Amino acid sequence: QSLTDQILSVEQRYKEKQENLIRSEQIRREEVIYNAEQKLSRQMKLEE
Repeated sequence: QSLTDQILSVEQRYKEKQENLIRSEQIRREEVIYNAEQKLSRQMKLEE
């Protein structure tokens, strides 16, 4: 029963390293996209 409690605890710890992974991937794709949107702003250089 303790092992079950261990097991669940560790499973939650495994999720943490994987939340870090999901956020790493999700945040990163958006970061690339809104680096791409810098060209919206270069096309604002156009306004300039």
